[PDB]
Amino acid sequence: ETTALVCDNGSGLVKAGFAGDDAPRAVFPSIVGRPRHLTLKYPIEHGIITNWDDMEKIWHHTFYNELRVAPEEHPTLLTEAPLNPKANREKMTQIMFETFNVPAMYVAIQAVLSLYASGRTTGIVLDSGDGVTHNVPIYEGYALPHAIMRLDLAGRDLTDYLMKILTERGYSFVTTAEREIVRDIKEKLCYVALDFENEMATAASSSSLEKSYELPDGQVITIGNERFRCPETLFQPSFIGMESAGIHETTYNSIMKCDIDIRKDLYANNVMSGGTTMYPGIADRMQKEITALAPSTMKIKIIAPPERKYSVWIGGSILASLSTFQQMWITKQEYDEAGPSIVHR
Amino acid sequence: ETTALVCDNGSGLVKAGFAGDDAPRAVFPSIVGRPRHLTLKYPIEHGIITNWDDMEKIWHHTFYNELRVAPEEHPTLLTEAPLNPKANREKMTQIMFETFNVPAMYVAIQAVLSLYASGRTTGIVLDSGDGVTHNVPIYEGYALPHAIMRLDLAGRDLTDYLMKILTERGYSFVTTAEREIVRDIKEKLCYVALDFENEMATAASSSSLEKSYELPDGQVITIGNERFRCPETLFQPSFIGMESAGIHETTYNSIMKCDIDIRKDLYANNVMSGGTTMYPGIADRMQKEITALAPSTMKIKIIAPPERKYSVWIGGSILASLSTFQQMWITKQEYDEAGPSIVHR
Ligand SMILES: Nc1ncnc2c1ncn2[C@@H]1O[C@H](COP(=O)(O)OP(=O)(O)NP(=O)(O)O)[C@@H](O)[C@H]1O
Ligand SMILES: Nc1ncnc2c1ncn2[C@@H]1O[C@H](COP(=O)(O)OP(=O)(O)NP(=O)(O)O)[C@@H](O)[C@H]1O
Ligand SMILES: C/C1=C/C(=O)O[C@@H]2C[C@@H](CC[C@H](C)/C=C\C=C\CC1)O[C@@](O)([C@@H]1CSC(=O)N1)C2
Ligand SMILES: C/C1=C/C(=O)O[C@@H]2C[C@@H](CC[C@H](C)/C=C\C=C\CC1)O[C@@](O)([C@@H]1CSC(=O)N1)C2
Ligand SMILES: [Ca+2]
Ligand SMILES: [Ca+2]
Ligand SMILES: [Ca+2]
Ligand SMILES: [Ca+2]
Repeated sequence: ETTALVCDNGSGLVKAGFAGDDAPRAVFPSIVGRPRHLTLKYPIEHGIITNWDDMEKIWHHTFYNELRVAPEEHPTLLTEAPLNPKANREKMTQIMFETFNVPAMYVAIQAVLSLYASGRTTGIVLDSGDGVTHNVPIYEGYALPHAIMRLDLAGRDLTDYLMKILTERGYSFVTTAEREIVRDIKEKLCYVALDFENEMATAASSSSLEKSYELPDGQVITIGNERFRCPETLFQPSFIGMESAGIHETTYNSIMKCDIDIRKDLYANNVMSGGTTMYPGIADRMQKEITALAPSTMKIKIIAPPERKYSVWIGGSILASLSTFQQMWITKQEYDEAGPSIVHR
Repeated sequence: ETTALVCDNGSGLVKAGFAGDDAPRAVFPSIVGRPRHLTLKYPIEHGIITNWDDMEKIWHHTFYNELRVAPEEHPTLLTEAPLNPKANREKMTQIMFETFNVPAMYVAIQAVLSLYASGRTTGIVLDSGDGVTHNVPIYEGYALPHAIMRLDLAGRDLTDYLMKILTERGYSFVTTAEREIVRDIKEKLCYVALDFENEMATAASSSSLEKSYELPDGQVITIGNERFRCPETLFQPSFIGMESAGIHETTYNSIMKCDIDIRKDLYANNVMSGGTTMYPGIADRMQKEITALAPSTMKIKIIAPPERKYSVWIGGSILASLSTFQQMWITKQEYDEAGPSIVHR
C-alpha cells in the first residue's frame, strides 16, 4: 500500500503532489536557469517537452527538492498535452524507468483529467494555460483526436500583449522582472468584456472601469481598457497578428468535427481548464458567443470550476486513486520486459 | 584563527588595517621621497602601479612602520583599480608571496568593494579618488568589464585647477607645500552647484557665497565662485582642456553598454565612492543630470555613504571576514604549487 505520485508538467508551471490529495503540495516554475558566462529556458514550449536534459532537471527537482521523496518508492503519474507525438511519450517513459527508476508509471492527457475533475466522462474541454490552448472533445473517457483544436496563444502571449498596450499609456514594462509584474496585473485586474465595443465606449467616455495597481516600489498606476483588451485576444487573435480563429470559433469547430450523435452532449458540457480561463466574465462571454454560432434550439452550458487552475492535477489525483485505473499502470517489469511500444495500450 | 589584513593602495593615499575593523588604523601618503643630490614620486599613476621598487617600499612601510605586524603571520587582501592589466596583478602576487612571504593573499576590485560596503551585490559605482575616476557597473558581485568607464581626472587635477583659478583673483599658490594648502581649501569649502550659471550669477551679483580661509601663517583669504567652479570640472572636463564627457554622461554611457534587463537596477543603485565624491551637493547634482539624460519614467537614486572616503577599505574588511570568501584565498602552497596563472580563478 505505497503512495502514488501525480506530476503535471505545464509550459509555465509544474504542478506536483501525491494522489488522493485535494491539492498539489508543490507548484513551481518550469524553468532551468542558465548563465551568460538570468538567462532562463522554458523546457516545455507550447505544452510539448522540447529539451530533455533540462526536463530531467525539473523532474530531479520535483522528487528531491520539492516533494522530498524517493522516485523508486512511488508509482508516478505524468501528464501530457493533447496530440503529443508518439516518440515524445516513449522518451518520458524511458527517462522515468531508467533515470528515475520508478516502480510504475502512466502518461495521461491533460484535458481529459480536467474533465474527470468536473465529474464527467464526456464533454468538450477548453484547456488554456501559459503556453497553449486546446479544445479537446471527449466521449466515454476517450479523447477524439481528429476533433482536437490547438491554438498557440495562452497566458504568456496575453502578458506580452498587455506589456505592449501599457506602453501606449506611457508606462515602460520591458524587462523579465517587469514582465512578472505585468503578469500579476493580468491575473489581478483583467476580465473578459461581455461586449467589446460597448466596453471600449464605457472606457472612452468615463473612468468607471479604471483600477489602481500598487507596484513593488510603492507607486500606484492606473489601467483602463487594457483590463479587457488583453484577454479579448482569446476571442480575437488577430490583435497580436494571428489569423487563427478565436477560442469560441474553435470550440464550435471542435464540436462540428465530431459525430453528430454526441454534439448535443458536447455543447451541454463545456468545461474550462487552465489559468487563462480564470478571467472574470469568461464564462458569460463563451455562452454568448457559442449561442450565436450554434442552432437556435441548442442548450449551451459552460462549466467553470473555481479550482480550474489545478483541474488537471486534481484529475490525476482522482484517477491515480481509482480502482479501475490500477490495472492500467506500467510496472518496471512490464517495461523492461515489453519495451517502449507498451505505453500505447 | 589568525587575523587578516586589508591594504587599499590608491594613487594619493594608502588605506590599511585589519579585517573586521570598522575603519583602517593607517592612512598615509602613497609617496616615495627622493633627493636632487623633496623630489616626491607617486608610485601609483591613475590607480595603476607604475614603479614596483617604490611600491615595495610602501608595502614595507605598511607592515613594519604603520601596522607594526609580521607579513608572514597574516593573510593579506590587496586592492586594485578596474581593468588593471593581467601582468600588473601577477606582479603584486609575486611580490607578496616571495618578498613579503605572506601565507595567503587576494586582489580585489575597488569599485566592487565599495558596493559591498553599501550592502549591495549589484549597482553602478562612481569611484573617484585622487588619480582616477571610474564608472563600474556590477551584477551579482561581478563587475561587467566592457561597461566600465575610466576618466583620468580626480582630486589632484581638481586641486591643480583651483590653484590656477585662485591666481586670477591675485593669490600665488605654486609650490608643492602651497598645493597641500589649496587641497585643504578644496576639501573644506568647495561644493557642487545644483546649477552653474545661476551660481555664477549669484557670485557675480552678491557676496553671499564667499568664505574666509585662515592660512598657516595666520592671514585670512576670500574665495568665491572657485568654491563650485573647481568641482564643476567633474561635470564639464573641458574646463581643463579635456574632451572627455562629464561624470554624469559616462554614468549614463556605462549603463547603456550593459544588458537592458539590469539597467533599471543600475539606475536605482548609483553608489558613490572615493574622496572626490565628498563635495557637498554632488548627490543632488548627479540626480538632476542623470534624470535629464534618462527616460522620463525611470526611478533614479544616488547613494552617497558618509564614510565613502574609505568605502573600499571597508568593503575589503567585510569581504575578508565573510565565510563565503575564505575559500577564494590564495595560499602560499597554491602559489608555489600552481604559479602566477592561478590568481585569475
Ligand atoms: N486569475 C488569473 N487570470 C488570468 N490568468 C491567470 C490567472 N491565474 C493564472 N493565470 C495564468 O495562467 C497561466 C498558468 O496556468 P497553467 O494552466 O498552470 O499553465 P501551464 O500548465 O503552466 N502551461 P500549459 O501547458 O500551456 O497549460 C499563466 O499564464 C498565468 O498568468
Ligand atoms: N571633503 C572632500 N572634498 C573634496 N575632495 C576630498 C575631500 N576629502 C578628500 N578629498 C580628496 O580625495 C582624494 C583622495 O581620496 P581617495 O579615494 O583615498 O583617493 P586615492 O584612493 O588615494 N587615489 P585613487 O586610486 O584615484 O582612488 C584627494 O584628491 C582629496 O583631496
Ligand atoms: C505566481 C507565478 C505564476 C506563474 O505562472 O509563473 C510562470 C513561470 C514564470 C517563470 C519566470 C519567472 C521570472 C520566475 C518566477 C516565478 C514564480 C512563479 C510566478 O514565467 C511566467 O510568469 C511566464 C512569463 S510572464 C508570464 O505571464 N508567463 C509563468
Ligand atoms: C590630509 C592629506 C590628504 C591627501 O590626500 O594627501 C595625498 C598625498 C599627498 C602627498 C604629498 C604631500 C606633500 C605629503 C603629505 C601629506 C599628507 C596627507 C595629506 O599629495 C596629495 O595631496 C595630492 C597632491 S595635492 C592633491 O590635492 N593631491 C594627496
Ligand atoms: Ca497545462
Ligand atoms: Ca481574425
Ligand atoms: Ca582609490
Ligand atoms: Ca566638453
